[PDB]
Amino acid sequence: MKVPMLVLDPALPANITLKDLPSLYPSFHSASDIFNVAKPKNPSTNVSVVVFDSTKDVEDAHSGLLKGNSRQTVWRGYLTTDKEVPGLVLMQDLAFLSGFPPTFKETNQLKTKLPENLSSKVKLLQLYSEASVALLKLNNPKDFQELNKQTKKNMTIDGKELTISPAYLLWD
Repeated sequence: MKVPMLVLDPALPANITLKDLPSLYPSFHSASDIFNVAKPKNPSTNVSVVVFDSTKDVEDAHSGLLKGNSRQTVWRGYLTTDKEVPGLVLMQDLAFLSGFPPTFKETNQLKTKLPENLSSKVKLLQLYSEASVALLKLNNPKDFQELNKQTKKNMTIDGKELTISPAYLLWD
């Protein structure tokens, strides 16, 4: 699998939303979501990440910065579900979820019915409206590393258990 995102090396401050994004980021105007994060290997630097509809707006959005210089950086990133890429590595703040029932066709629904172990220092920002797979963002990978290899009953919705799926990081 793989999904169209861009990765950059900014720092937006805490105050900016989707509505103050295009204030300084004209070619990134087409997103519907944005999240502040650490850099994966330098916690002395914040960065941020974005979500776009498809390749069709992404390719052009990236093409924004192509005038030999910028105040910004762009890199590649492609999340996948498959353990079928050479060079793959586990994530550092990011996951999926599976196994929930079809009674779940909105984010707001599951937002407050995910179980404690996967509803502690985390958020949804990527669920299918019609298909049955979700992504996740976490903030405490300290314990995610332990959850990732847990071995007991803890998740339930409508009396039916679930699990979490793996996630891996691919740059180009």
